[PDB]
Formats: sequence, structure tokens, C-alpha cells
Amino acid sequence: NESVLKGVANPAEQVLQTVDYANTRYSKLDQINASNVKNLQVAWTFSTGVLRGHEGSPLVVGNIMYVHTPFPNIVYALDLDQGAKIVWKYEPKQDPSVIPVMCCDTVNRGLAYADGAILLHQADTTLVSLDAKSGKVNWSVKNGDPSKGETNTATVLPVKDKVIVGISGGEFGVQCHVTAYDLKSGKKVWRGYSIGPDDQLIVDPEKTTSLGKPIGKDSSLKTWEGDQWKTGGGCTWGWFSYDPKLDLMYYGSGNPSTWNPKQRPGDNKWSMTIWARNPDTGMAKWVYQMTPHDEWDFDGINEMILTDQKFDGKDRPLLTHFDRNGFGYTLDRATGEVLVAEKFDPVVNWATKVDLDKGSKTYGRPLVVSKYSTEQNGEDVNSKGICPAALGTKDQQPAAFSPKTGLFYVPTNHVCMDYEPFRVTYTPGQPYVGATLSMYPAPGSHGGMGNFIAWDNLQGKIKWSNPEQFSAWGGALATAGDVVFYGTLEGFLKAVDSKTGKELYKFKTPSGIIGNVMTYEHKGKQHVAVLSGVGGWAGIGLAAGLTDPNAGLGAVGGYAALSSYTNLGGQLTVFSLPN
Ligand SMILES: [La+3]
Repeated sequence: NESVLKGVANPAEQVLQTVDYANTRYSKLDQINASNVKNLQVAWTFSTGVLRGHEGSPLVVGNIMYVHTPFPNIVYALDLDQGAKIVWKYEPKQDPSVIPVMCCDTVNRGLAYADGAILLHQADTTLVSLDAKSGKVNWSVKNGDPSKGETNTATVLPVKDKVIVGISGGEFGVQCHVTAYDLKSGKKVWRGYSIGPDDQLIVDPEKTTSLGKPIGKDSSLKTWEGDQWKTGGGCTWGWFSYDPKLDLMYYGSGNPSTWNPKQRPGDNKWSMTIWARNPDTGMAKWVYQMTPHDEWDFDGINEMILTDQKFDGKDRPLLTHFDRNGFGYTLDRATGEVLVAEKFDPVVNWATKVDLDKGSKTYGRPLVVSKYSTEQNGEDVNSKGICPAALGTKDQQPAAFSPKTGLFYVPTNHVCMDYEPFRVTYTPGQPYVGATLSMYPAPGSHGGMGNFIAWDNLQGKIKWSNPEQFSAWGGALATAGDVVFYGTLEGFLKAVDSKTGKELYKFKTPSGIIGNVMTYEHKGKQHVAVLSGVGGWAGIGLAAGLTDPNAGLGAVGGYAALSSYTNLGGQLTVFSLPN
């Protein structure tokens, strides 16, 4: 919306979960700089009344802060003039059946503001637009049916007069889509599936290119055996970016449903693909599959940070992506030409590299290593030693970009995985996994499960990296004060230097941070705030109370020591300078 573009241009507000349309997560405020964030103190706190996983980050537009929760996805409107008093509250009624039909915690990844309306995508696949000053329902539409195993954990994307939302359910045999609804009306405009025939992919067979060449007719179904594409996966629970100068919406599709690969023959397109669609029509100008025929649930849902950089001496519209598979992709966001595809974790071993010799015949395909390939070892056989784990080198936690240092501050994971798949029959509403997993820290390092690194995407190199005991599940935020903020799973809110990376601030929030750092300015004073409350898929053992080491799809036993540092939470901590 133009409202959204109006809000981005004002740095004192946060109208998008991704800070800006480009998902740079870059703040122009420089009051809290690299030489005074040592002197940061807590401004005020606020609790949500909700436990389990608090992902995302609160909105502020003007003098009202909008806070979201996990299930049942309550929204609080806090009047900053009234001392964070709750102006209005919207607690929606949703059925508790929806929670066992969520793979990956009750998490919700936040709100969006557009044209005097707050838009919330509930866990039961319900897109609601609330009045920004009232909290009254303008309209409400159900995007999917959790009956069939379809939930939502992601946020919305408001573009012009439309709102494009995603759907989750990769672990439940859902064939998925990215759907746009009218801002004022709530009426469905178009729906572009990740999988299926060309008419609901919204693809042009002769004009939409992948790796420069047109994808042709029946691009999806040529890689699927029979009607397994209807149970085909490829869902959309990540962040979406948008370029107004190119009129293109960018997202990534998730896993090809089942975790057993020989039961799932073919390239399984278009799962695990960078998508670039039109906002009004929904049909894609270009696309690119990063992980053809996924064997490890390396969901390509992660944010695509849109940059304008100089590549090879020529200024080029760029798109940078940190996939779970372990490769930091740099792409032309206009053509789709894959420029850089290097590893941002040196212990990743499932592929030697991504083949980028333009005439290599394996062009654009990662060279899968035979020893770390779950299908080549076969069903009912344990694939030991795969790095990264199924949660990937980096999961939902969004990376930040600073246009002044030109680097990408990405919070990563340092865990690996034992993998053993097996055949499972699909049943609607039930899990469609087919794998027993067990995770552990990376074997040849400092024993920690995470790293906060800076990334040069124009050459594919790690400039510096800060190790962390547990993973770095908190979203990063870079600001013009040459500081980068991020939250750890022991409850720490850390601020480091933009170039050097040395820790400058460290504060213990009440629970582990899986949310993203935001900042705002109220009455001329800059405040930065972060949501606490551990969960997601790194805290699934604490969120669901799981005790078995193999439960939680392998992550419950891997993060066993996490309960020595934190419990469940649901608090928002706001920071500022003393002035
Ligand atoms: La998945």
C-alpha cells in the first residue's frame, strides 16, 4: 500500500515485520549508536498473557504499539502516550484442534499495517483486518482448512490495493499457494500455487524463465509421479519482499511434503524455489529451484533481502537469500540469474557446491554428495552426519542488511542431524513426514549450536562470526548507529558492532528470544524492543513439553540443555538510553 510506503519513509515507525519492503531490516535511526548502546537500559516491559513461542515483532505506527501473540493470536494495542496502556484487545476464537495440526509450534510471525487497518493472519488460516484505532473487524476470510492439515505461522504482505498471504503445512501433505486478497474488501483476487498445473501456478510457459531459459509447459507435473503433487508440499510460511520499481513479489516455497524421497520421485518442482510474481496478477516473471528433489526438509522459505549493489562493477538489482540448505544465494531480482551461491557455514556437507558454470549441464543444481543423501542411502537406513540439520543453517530468523557496511548480518544455526526415512501413507489431517531424526551441535567446532556471522554476498564469504552456545533463532536488526541487534535462546539481547562484531551490549530478557528486534522513535527518543518467549522449532521441547529425544522431529533432544537457562515466556522488553 501507499500507506505502507508512507510508513517506511518515516523511520520513527514500523509498519512491516520486515522493516521495509526489501526485507533489509535496516533502521535509519542513529540515536542508539555504537558508542552509547553500552548505556542502554530497559524503558518498560509488557507481558502478553500467552506462553509458547513468541516470533515476529510488534508494530508501532505513531503513538500506538501493536503487539501480537502466538495461539490464540491475541492482538494488544498499547498507547505509548498512556504509558503502554492497552487501548484495545482482539482475542479471536479458534479451535484447539489447530495446535496438534501445527508441525512447528504455535508461533505467529506478526502483523502488518495498511491504510488504517491492522492485518493479522491467524493460526487457523484466517486472514483478519482489524481497525487500527478501534480493533473492530473490517472483514475476515479463511484462507485454508486446518481440517486438511493447513495452518499459518507467517505474516501478510500488503501491496497497493491487495494483501498477499501464505499458507503452511509442508509436513502435512498440503499442496500450497500464495493468495492475494483485496485490502478494503477481503475478496480473493488471485491464488498462485507452488505446485500443480500451470493455471493455478499462474505461470507463462513461454515467457517465465528459470535460470534464464523458459520453463516450458507442465513445469511442475513433469517432476511429479502421478497425483502426488496434490499432496506435494511446497508451502509459504516465510517472509515476502516487494520491489515497487520492478512490480515483483518475492517469496520461497517450502518442502515437497513427505520426508521420504524415493516415495517422492522426481525433481518435485516447484518446491524449494525462489519465486518472483506480479502482485496484481500473481503470475511469476522468473523462478529458480535451489534444492531439486529435497531429501532433508531444507525449506526455501527464508527471506529474500532486496538490495541495490554493485556486482562486478555494474549496479544491479539484487536479491540475497540464506537458505536452510546452507548456501547464501545472490540473485538478480529482475532476471533471476543466480550470481553467487556459496556456503555460509563451512561444516555443511550435503553438497560440494552449487554448479554455476553456465554450460555445465548440472547448471543451477547443487552437486549432492552421495554419503549425505538420504535417498541414495535408501529408506529405513540412517543417514548419519548430515550438516546442516532439518532446521537448516538458518530457519525463520530473518537476516539484516546495512547499506553502509554492505554486509548481511544473519543469525545462523550450528547443528547437524541423523536422518532415517521410511514409507508412510498419506491421510488427510494427519502428519506426512516419514523420517526419524536426532540433532546435535556441529561436531568439529566450539560445541555451540549457533553463530552470528556477517556475509559478503558479492563474493560468498564470511567476514566475521561470533559463536553462540545455542542457536541464533532471534531476528537481526541493523541500524544507522553501526549496531546490529539480535536475541539468543538463553534470553540475551545482544548488540554488536556493525563492522568489527565485538559485543557492545548484553541484557537478560525473561525468556529465550525467537522474535525479531525492532526499533522506533516516540517523542523524539529512540527505543528498541524485542519479544521474548522461547519456542518455534528450537524450543519445541519446552513449548510442547516433549521429553523424548527423538520427538519434536529431532530438535527436542538436541536442545536438551536449553531448559537450564530459560522457561516458557510471553513478555515484551522495551529499551532506551537514559538521556
Ligand atoms: La517443512
